[PDB]
Amino acid sequence: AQNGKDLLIKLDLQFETIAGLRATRISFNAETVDVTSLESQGGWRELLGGAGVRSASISGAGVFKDADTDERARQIFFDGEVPEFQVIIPDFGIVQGPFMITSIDYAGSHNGEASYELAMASAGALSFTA
Amino acid sequence: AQNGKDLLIKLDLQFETIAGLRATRISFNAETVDVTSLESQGGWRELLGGAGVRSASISGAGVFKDADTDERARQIFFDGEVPEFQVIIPDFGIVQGPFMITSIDYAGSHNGEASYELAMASAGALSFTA
Amino acid sequence: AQNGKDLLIKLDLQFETIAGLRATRISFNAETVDVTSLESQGGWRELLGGAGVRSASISGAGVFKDADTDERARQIFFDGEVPEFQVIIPDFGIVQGPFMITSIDYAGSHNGEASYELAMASAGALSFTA
Amino acid sequence: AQNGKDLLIKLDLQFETIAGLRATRISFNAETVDVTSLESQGGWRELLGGAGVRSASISGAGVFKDADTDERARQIFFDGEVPEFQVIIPDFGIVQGPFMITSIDYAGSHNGEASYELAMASAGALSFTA
Amino acid sequence: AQNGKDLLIKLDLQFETIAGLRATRISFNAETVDVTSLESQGGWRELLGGAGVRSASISGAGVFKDADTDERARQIFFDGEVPEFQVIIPDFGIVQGPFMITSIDYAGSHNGEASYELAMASAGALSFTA
Amino acid sequence: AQNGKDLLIKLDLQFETIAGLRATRISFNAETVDVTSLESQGGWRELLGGAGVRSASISGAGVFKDADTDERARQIFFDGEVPEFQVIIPDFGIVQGPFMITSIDYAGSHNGEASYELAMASAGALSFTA
Amino acid sequence: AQNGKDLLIKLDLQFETIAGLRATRISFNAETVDVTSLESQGGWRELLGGAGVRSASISGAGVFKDADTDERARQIFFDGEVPEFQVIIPDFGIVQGPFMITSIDYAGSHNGEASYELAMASAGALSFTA
Amino acid sequence: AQNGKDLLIKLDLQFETIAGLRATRISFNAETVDVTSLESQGGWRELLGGAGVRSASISGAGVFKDADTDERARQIFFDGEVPEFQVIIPDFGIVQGPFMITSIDYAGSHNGEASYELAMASAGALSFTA
Amino acid sequence: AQNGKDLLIKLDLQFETIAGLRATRISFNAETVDVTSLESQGGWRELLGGAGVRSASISGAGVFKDADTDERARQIFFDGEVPEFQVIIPDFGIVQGPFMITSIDYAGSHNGEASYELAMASAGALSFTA
Amino acid sequence: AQNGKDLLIKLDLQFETIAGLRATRISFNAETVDVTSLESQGGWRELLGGAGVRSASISGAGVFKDADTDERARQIFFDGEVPEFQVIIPDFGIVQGPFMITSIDYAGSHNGEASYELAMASAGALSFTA
Amino acid sequence: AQNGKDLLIKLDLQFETIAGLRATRISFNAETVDVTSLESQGGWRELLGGAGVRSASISGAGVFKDADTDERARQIFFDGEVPEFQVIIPDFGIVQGPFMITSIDYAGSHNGEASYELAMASAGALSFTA
Amino acid sequence: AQNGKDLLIKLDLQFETIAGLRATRISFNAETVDVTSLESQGGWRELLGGAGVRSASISGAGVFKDADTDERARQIFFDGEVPEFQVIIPDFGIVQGPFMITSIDYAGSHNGEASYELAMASAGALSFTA
Repeated sequence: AQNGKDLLIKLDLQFETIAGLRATRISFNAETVDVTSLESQGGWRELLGGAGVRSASISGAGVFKDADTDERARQIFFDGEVPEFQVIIPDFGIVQGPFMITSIDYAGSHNGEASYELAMASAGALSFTA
Repeated sequence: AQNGKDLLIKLDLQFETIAGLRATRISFNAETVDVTSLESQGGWRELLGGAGVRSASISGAGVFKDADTDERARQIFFDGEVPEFQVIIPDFGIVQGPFMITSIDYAGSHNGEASYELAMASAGALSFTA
Repeated sequence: AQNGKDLLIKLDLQFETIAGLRATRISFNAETVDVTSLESQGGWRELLGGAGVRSASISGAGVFKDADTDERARQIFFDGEVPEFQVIIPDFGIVQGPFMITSIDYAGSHNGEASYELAMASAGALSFTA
Repeated sequence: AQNGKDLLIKLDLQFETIAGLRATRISFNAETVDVTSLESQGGWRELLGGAGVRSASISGAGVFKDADTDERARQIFFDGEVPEFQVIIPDFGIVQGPFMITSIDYAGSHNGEASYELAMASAGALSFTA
Repeated sequence: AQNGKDLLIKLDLQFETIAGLRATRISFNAETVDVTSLESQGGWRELLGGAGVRSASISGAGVFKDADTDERARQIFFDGEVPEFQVIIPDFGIVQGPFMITSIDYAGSHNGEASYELAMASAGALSFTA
Repeated sequence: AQNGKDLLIKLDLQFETIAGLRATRISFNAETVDVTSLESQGGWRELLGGAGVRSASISGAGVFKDADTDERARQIFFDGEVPEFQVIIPDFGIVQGPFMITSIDYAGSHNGEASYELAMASAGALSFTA
Repeated sequence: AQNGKDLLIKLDLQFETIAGLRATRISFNAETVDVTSLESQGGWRELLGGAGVRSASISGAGVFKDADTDERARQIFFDGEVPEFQVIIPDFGIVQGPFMITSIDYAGSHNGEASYELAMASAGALSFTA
Repeated sequence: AQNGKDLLIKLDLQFETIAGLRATRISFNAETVDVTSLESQGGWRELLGGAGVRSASISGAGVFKDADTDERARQIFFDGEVPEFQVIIPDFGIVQGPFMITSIDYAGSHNGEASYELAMASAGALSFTA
Repeated sequence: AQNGKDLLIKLDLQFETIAGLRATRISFNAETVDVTSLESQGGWRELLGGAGVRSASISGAGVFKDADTDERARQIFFDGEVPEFQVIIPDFGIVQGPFMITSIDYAGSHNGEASYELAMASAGALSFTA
Repeated sequence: AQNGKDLLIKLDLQFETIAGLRATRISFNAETVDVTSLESQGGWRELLGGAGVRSASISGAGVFKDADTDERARQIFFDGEVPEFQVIIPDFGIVQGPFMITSIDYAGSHNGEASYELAMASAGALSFTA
Repeated sequence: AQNGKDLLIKLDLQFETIAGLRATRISFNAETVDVTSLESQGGWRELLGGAGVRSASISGAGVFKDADTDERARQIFFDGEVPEFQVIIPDFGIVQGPFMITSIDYAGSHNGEASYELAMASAGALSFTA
Repeated sequence: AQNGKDLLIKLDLQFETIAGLRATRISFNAETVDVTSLESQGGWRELLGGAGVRSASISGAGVFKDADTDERARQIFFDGEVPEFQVIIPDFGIVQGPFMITSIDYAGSHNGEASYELAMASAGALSFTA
């Protein structure tokens, strides 16, 4: 078993995690390049595999606590960059990829928190430190 | 931690917040200009970053209490303008952007309130007072 | 605070509200005419404002109680007209717009009411009595 | 107030209601023929009204009890017809329209009923008996 | 009233029902061939009726209990056929139609069942035994 | 009855199941090649059957426990392959198909687990060991 | 001080109290329409007041003594009506409201009485004679 | 006053009461179909009345004495039926309704009786012999 | 020590306590806005504090003695208001808040009193006179 | 009359009762499949009867005396089985059903017994030996 | 053995216990983050442990004696804070945690005391002085 | 018969029982994975058995006497672990399972003891020494 407190996204400025990090989710994708020739041993769909583009997307939720890493993401959004982002998996290790800052949003209610979602997507080739 | 009572949207007439402000949510966006060349170190999707257009959208909910700032939004809608709007983040600061008044709606039930949603979207270059 | 019992939609025949008026909701819109030139001080989306068309839509729910104003809406639907409709906001005032009768529906169950939704949309220039 | 037990859909064979009639809902529509000229007193959307086509749709739910009127709907579906259907509104009166039998479905579970939905749509000019 | 235990889908091999048959639902359709001429006594939509194609779709849910009729459906899927399927309605009778085996799926959790959905659709002319 | 603990997806490296396997679901498909000629004994839709392509999709949920089979799926994703995957059905048997690793995602919260979904789709002709 | 023997519920047939009236309890309600705007002088919850629906419920206990007023309540239950009911408060006065007969129950033991509870709820606008 | 020994539930086989009948309680219900329109003379809740479904439930307690009427209830439970049940009210009269045998339970202790509860609920239209 | 006879709720008409005041209980609340970030020095739950809404509720029991202050509460209920209410704490002092009259109920038995409960809840910002 | 000492639950190993059997209670259930069509002679709820699933639950209390039948229940719980259980009714006879061992619990105090509850529920079709 | 007079809750102003402290109860919690993988040596539920959030709640009862520490809690409630609270365990030691003042209530009867409950909950990381 | 003084819960540090152990109760559970197919010989509910997850929960009450095993549980709670716990059944034997320390609470009154409840739940696979 691995603690959900262990997997951490973190910005550059040298890497530090953001403050409100209530729920985060790295999500990989591939578009499944269908190569269905007429011949196929039972009429099954055949796929190519390595031809497909592959992606990554980070969706971080949290409560707005002011930190320099939280101010950094605003500066990354206004001065639109694609810097290095890094996401630990507990016992796998970090990812250390270039991402962008696709859509952030700050929210607040009459009774609750200052909360924020932070949605990111892949911008380059990723890595894995094991 | 930051109080959700602190983040406030406010109209011009000089800036004052609207009356029913039950839930508000500034939401930024970027359309992620995909620049996927054939070469990429693992077949990863590459992104450009700063080429993407960037936006902002404000969705304010609340209960209809008559105020001059609430009458102002009706006047902003009928006389269709794009005036300056300003949204505080608690410990970041204000935004102070030109927005429009994209869609408002007043609602009432047989037993509940006169309530209203107020949806806005970005209309120009934004700012940040820190 | 304003009572939800106060905001009232009403038909012409001279104006009278309909019988079952369980939940009603005037909803305004504008389509946000995007004018995004290449220049923009941070790559922000610029909007025009007053060029956008603007609309209104009324969605009234209620229980079927037979009234002359309820029979009027059937006559407005079959003899398809766009007469004047009027919606009070409690402390703002009336709207007094020409609408049509876009979609109505009567519903009933084995145990419940004869209920109806009544969906309307803008058909002309609106007003505001303050 | 009007009882939901009063509003009844009924088939021809002379008119009789179907057996399982748990929830029924006549639903009218019009497609809102937008006539938005450049001139309009506040930039409001103008509509034409009577040019729009108008429709009706009946969605009847119920439990499968075998009746001749329930067998009739199967015969109306296989021998595809558009016969006269009639829906009472409690204190308005009947509708008496030609409809078709667009989609029916029979359902059953390991523990529950033999249930059925019966979806109809308008096929001609409707009426109103007052 | 009719028991939901009575309505049964069944495969050929001679007809036998499948093992896990938790919830099943035959669903008929017609696409409603709109014939809306300019003339129509109130501007009502006119429909043709018998010109529309008509269909049937069976969605059977259940828990995976191994039976020869359950193995048959796998053989019907891999060796893609359109054999005769038969669905009883309690007091109507059987349907006895040619269907295909459009999409099946087996599912299991860490604590629950081996469950399966079985989705079918019409493949020919249907029948009714009364 | 069959235990949901019995149906197991498993990777190659020789086959071993993955660690967190909270909910898994093989899902087959066929696109239903509609062959609707003008003649049909009641206007019923006719289908061809064996002409349709047929597919399979595996959606595995689970909690991130580090295993070599869990590291294998990351290596299958970055070095994009279409290796053999194998899914037991309790009393049917295995499937043993070539699949790809279409989209995986790792997720974690401030209080919960390191969890992951693992979505796969068919890449070749499948099998069945009975 | 006021005698509990004085407060009396009574049916119409002209008003007479029921026979076994061991314990009776009129109970009023309001659902407290919460209008909590973001501003509030100490973060206190603000309420609207008059927007809330208001109700009444009568729970009468007693021993089954046969009377015409006791037979009346059975006739009110089977022929489901909402007639006028009247409840005296000793020195306030009567209420004289339309109620329904929501749930009655007759009970008896091997040694005790024929007893009954009689639960009623508001059905219209109430009154007060002072 | 009426003796609690007089009110008797009784099964069919011709009607005979069950043996252990320590405490019995017929209980009627109606779900109170709320029809609360926006207009109401003091904001009072309005109710419809006759639209509500109405029910009956019998809860019989007693000590297990073997009788043919006690064996009958076991046969009614295993061979699940909805036969006629009849409950006398002392000076009102019988009820004579179709009920089912919803939940029975036999209980015994190391020192006490063989006791049983017998819970029934309405299954059809009831009656009243006066 | 402080006498329970000292703490007194009182209505406006100028403030006077109600007659039967057998047991009274002001009760304050806050909904505890949970702000649990992933970081926390032992995994402890962190809370925000001042963001939570805060309330007050008064539950007064007593015997119905007719007084003008007791008639006032009936008038406050029928003419639904939110007037000022005031509750002394013996050596703290008064509260002097706006409340509503949420649910009152009058009760009487065949042998006991005319008794009443009186339940109130906060409607505005409260105070404290020290 | 029947002795509570006579009704006995008993395990298989051939059937023997457990040691501490202070209070035991077989409890049957049915979920009452509501079939309420719009028509019903007085608006009464109609029920289907035999469509409902039916269950059984055994709750045995007792003091922990070590017996092989008491050790058997621990072995039935750890090696999770659904073996045959048998419950005598004094003059009815046995039940002889397959049950599971849903929840057991051992309890002891500083002064009292080693006591245990043993809760079981139905797992198959039951019987009755008369 | 340890005296219940020894365990004491105490406020800051430097720490002093409150006056009426009739019954007090610190209560800790953890939400038990269920990590139940499909594999488990007997089908047992597996738990993670340290991932769960952990809490504390203090419920203090007492009689209202006016003290500065009792006035402090009112000031902590109106000026909503989360100050340090401290609870001795007799021979363990203090806790010294930040709590809030979630719900207090003052109560009094016609014959008894001015009594109060004081309910608190954890607001931060706690401690232990041993 | 078995003494309640014999069944003992005990912590690790090697195993020792806690000091105040006034009432303790191991409680096992299984969630009863319902596998109710449409076929069942009398419409009885069928269950699977071994698919259900199985649990254990320990609720220990006692008076706070300071011991190293009592200090251990505080250390187990703050440093959140899931160590081995062991519960003797008198003549069965020990259990020896991994549990967590889900919720403890210390309580004291103005006249009584320092008392504590200690609630635990299963965290892994259990055992049985016979």
